[PDB]
Amino acid sequence: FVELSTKAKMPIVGLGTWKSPLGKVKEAVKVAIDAGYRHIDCAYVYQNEHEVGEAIQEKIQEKAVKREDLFIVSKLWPTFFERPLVRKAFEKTLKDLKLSYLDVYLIHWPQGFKSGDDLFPKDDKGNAIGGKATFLDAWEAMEELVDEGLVKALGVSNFSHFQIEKLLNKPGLKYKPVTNQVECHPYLTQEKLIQYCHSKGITVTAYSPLGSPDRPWAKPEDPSLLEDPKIKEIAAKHKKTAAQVLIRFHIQRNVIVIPKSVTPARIVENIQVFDFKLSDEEMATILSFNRNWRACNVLQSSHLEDYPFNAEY
Ligand SMILES: NC(=O)c1ccc[n+]([C@@H]2O[C@H](COP(=O)([O-])OP(=O)(O)OC[C@H]3O[C@@H](n4cnc5c(N)ncnc54)[C@H](OP(=O)(O)O)[C@@H]3O)[C@@H](O)[C@H]2O)c1
Ligand SMILES: C[C@@]12CCC[C@@H]1[C@@H]1C[C@H](O)C3=C[C@@H](O)CC[C@]3(C)[C@H]1CC2
Repeated sequence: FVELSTKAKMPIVGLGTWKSPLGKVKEAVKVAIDAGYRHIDCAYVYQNEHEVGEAIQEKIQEKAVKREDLFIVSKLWPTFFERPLVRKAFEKTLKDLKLSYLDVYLIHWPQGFKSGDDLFPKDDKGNAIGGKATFLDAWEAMEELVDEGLVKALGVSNFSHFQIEKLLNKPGLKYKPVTNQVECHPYLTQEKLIQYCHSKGITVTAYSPLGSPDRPWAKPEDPSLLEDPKIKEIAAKHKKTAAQVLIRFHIQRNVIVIPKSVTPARIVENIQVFDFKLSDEEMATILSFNRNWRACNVLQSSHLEDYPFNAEY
């Protein structure tokens, strides 16, 4: 755990659930809990939260864990920023998860998108279609949720310092963002954005810590952290896997990390990261692999407002 401005305890390692398929995700979450995971990262857009919910309700009753020891996170999709929709999204998420409250609710992407069914609505240009409500509007609706004891804190994802500044400077702000969940690994180090978020008492949660291989768009030329020779060199030095090393890198930097898996053996491997330490040389070396490479760069909505990736941090 990394303590939040809330004086609350987010576990430093959690299980990611994007692309975890129906039928394998329940068991993945069950295994996760037995192996000691308590933080689980979820999203409405993942279309598997109900199955994640089944896993949690079981272990709960089964007495393998207590709900206050769990830390469950979900996100709000940009096509749902309009106030009545923020609440419909949330209730679906909450109900699927079979929870009475979320520990953190995040805005998934900063730019609001045209409402409807297309999760990614575009023009016959391929470009995305903006909507009426902004993320500020969404935050207001989200703030209501914390007042009712249904969410315990709020956070953002895929926000640049600019978006965070815009949010912290909002009139009437009732609730501050606890974390900024972004892509982070040795190819995308994120030094400035982390510096910035820490200087504001906002934690950083690193997504795609392993390089997201299984992302659909993966091209074979694309860099590959899991088979990086120099990463595997350092892993071997510690009788550990490359995945282990990639995960531990964040922890040593005070950054929360959430690797994804539905393979039981790997789910277990990915948390045996509290029994070894990378040296200073090893961090410095791994830090110097930065390439400003992003595995999740599919949206490309540079034309719309508040596009996070164009900025330096
Ligand atoms: N806020 C956001 O926008 C956002 C974006 C992206 C991701 N995320 C979150 O962060 C998590 C990040 O992961 P990702 O799925 O995007 O990428 P990732 O964790 O970096 O990659 C997952 C891949 O690694 C494989 N894998 C897992 N553990 C392994 C190990 N020990 N050895 C070898 N291979 C291993 C998995 O395969 P198996 O599953 O088959 O084991 C899966 O194919 C997500 O699941 C999601 O919860 C959030
Ligand atoms: C094609 C979609 C529409 C359905 C969801 C798809 C993916 C889902 C993914 O979680 C994601 C997260 C954020 O980094 C935003 C970008 C992607 C890559 C996203 C692009 C749009």
